[PDB]
Amino acid sequence: MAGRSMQAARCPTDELSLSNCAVVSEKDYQSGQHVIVRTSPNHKYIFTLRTHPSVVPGSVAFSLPQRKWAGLSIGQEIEVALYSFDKAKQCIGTMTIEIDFLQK
Amino acid sequence: MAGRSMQAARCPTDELSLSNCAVVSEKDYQSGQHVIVRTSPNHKYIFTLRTHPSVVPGSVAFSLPQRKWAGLSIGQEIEVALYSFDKAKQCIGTMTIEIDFLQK
Repeated sequence: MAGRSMQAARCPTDELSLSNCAVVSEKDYQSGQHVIVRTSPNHKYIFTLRTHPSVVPGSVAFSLPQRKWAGLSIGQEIEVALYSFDKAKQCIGTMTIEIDFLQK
Repeated sequence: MAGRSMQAARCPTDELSLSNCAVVSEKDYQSGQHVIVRTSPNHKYIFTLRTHPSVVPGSVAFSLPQRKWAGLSIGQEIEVALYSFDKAKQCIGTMTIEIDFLQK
């Protein structure tokens, strides 16, 4: 709840990368859980955790897009804390997304 | 039925590749049978079987187009399970195919 420090990993499967869900071990978190990843007092990013057996306990595997967005490097220290979304207001009704071809 | 692990292989004959059916051995299965192949927890691809004596037992030979379609490589361990079509609903009546020159 309050958070725990641990090591980043590499995304096991491509489908997990496509889901925009940080890959976690089954002993650490559960699927459908939203958490906040902190790399510094002003580097916070909220992800959705998806369980995959391959992920080692005490580590979250992030895909290349997620790592690039959050500036995460494999093997680095990061804190993960359970995040409870304020659904009453933070629920997204409409969102704008700029889309491009990922590979040119 | 319950699923057996095995390793992929290369399609022996050009005619088998054209027939677009996973090339297997008569010991492993029988001609006309149908399979589903798992490569990951969420990676499943459906194939049709065709028996050829050249296939070594415990191995299935897939053509290059099929391997590129299902993301299968030669030298990878994957699971195969016999699948039964639900003819009451799964019969195909009309299929839209986009056709291009295979070799320019």
